[PDB]
Amino acid sequence: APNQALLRILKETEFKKIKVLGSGAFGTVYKGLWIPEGEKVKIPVAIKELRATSPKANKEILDEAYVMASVDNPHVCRLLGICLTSTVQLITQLMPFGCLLDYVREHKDNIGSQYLLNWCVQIAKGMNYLEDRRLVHRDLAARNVLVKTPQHVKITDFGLAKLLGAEEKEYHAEGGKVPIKWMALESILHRIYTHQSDVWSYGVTVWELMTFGSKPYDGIPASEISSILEKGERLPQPPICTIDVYMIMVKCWMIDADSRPKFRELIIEFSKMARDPQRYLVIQGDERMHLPSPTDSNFYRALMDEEDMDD
Ligand SMILES: CCC(=O)Nc1cc(Nc2nccc(-c3cn(C)c4ccccc34)n2)c(OC)cc1N(C)CCN(C)C
Repeated sequence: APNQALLRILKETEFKKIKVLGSGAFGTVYKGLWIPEGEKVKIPVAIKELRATSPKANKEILDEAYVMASVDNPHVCRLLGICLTSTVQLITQLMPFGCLLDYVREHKDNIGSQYLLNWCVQIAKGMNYLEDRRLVHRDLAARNVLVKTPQHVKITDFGLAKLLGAEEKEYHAEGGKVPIKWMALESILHRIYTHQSDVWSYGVTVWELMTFGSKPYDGIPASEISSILEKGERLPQPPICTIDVYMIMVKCWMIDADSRPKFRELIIEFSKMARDPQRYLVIQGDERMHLPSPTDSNFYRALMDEEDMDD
């Protein structure tokens, strides 16, 4: 299975940085516009620039560019290209509403059952596509899901994503700092990562959204978590979730990895629930909340722009 994905190299004069969005260990990510020459289009883009220019930091962002260029799905983040300047720049589709964790935290009074179940469906679809590509995410969380519109979310952060060939089932890592509260038990004990460990992290992500962004195992540090899950203890039932949804989470948290649901079945179940949302999620004032949408907005002369329609 040859990977005939196309790596597009961008000129720095083809995109303009508008503002800074966030800086930290990764570098600094900018909100900007990509204007391919002569095409009369603009594309809202996120530009991650990574300064020191350490060789390992380069190697890692180019690995991320590889993985992001090898995926094409409506619920997986779009890689547009990279710029090979003094500091390597990573250009992706701009997600104007940010990460889903911050979104559910700062909009919890306006989020209904329909949006929650639809987010679960879309995330399950993106993960099922990643499983189709035999790709293991290893870092699925509400922080690693970005919001294009309140009606459309996409999986992101492929820094730990690992591809497998046709016959291979597991991934073994070593000495890498890991999000322990989202990991399956077999990944904590033996550093084994499969698509079913991604299902476990999917269950933790669903629990995150149903609790409107509460941190799992809030008071407990990492050390106890392993044995705590060996005792049979799991995350509690969120107050808004019927037993139908909490059962899905619990099945995602089974010790036997083959007993957990598959992402296609999660798509099916959350689809059934999404057609009658308030039968499965009880939210006070659910019945008329409004979440925003684009109003042809932002700062200047945006008469010729789009993003998921540039092919
Ligand atoms: C992480 C917090 C966040 O999401 N910031 C954010 C991001 C985007 N857009 C976007 N698109 C693609 C990638 C990224 C991105 C990828 N990485 C790895 C990042 C790291 C830091 C910051 C952004 C990114 N960000 C946005 O749209 C204009 C607005 C915001 N805010 C101002 C927040 C709003 N505040 C109320 C919550």
